[PDB]
Amino acid sequence: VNSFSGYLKLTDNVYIKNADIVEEAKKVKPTVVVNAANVYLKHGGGVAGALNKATNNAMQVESDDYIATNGPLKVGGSCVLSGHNLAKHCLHVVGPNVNKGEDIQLLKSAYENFNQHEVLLAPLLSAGIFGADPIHSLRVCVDTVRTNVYLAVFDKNLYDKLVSSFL
Ligand SMILES: O=C(Nc1ccc(C(=O)N[C@@H]2c3cccc(O)c3C[C@@H]2C(=O)O)cc1)NC1CC1
Repeated sequence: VNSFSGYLKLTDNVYIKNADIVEEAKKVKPTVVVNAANVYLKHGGGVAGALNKATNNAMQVESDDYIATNGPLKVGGSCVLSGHNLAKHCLHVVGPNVNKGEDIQLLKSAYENFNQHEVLLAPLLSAGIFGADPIHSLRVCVDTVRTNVYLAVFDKNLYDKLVSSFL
């Protein structure tokens, strides 16, 4: 039993809720919150900009030190950093950005990072300003992630479309 409340169960291991991932992170304090990162960990907008704002820019400061030491991530890759005031850890995962021409097949590789964590609060990878179809992203999530994932979908209309179209 965990403290995530009000989720609809999609499969054995995937749950979904119309929620602001920032507010959900502040209330649950999960072990892992997933960020929709880019390879430079420049948290300007979308989920990343919101999570970073909620940390008063501490996420960005930590991220800049990480990049200065290690260089950029790979598209499809990830790193574990602090969750600051939102979670124990933040798993920064880089899904492909369609608005940069990146290969959508890398979306499965991106979701594979979730399997290294038993439970996660996460957004749909490559959705929103990353330009992928969120229905496709949800399908890849369900078919790739085997650990327990709680998906927060900010947009109520997108949320009900995701639920109503889910196979
Ligand atoms: O600002 C915040 N939270 C905040 C939370 C999420 C986002 C964001 O970009 N969401 C994206 C979106 C939007 C529309 C359609 C989509 O497919 C997606 C994918 C992605 C998602 O929903 O996961 C932005 C901001 N909180 C403080 C109090 C105001």
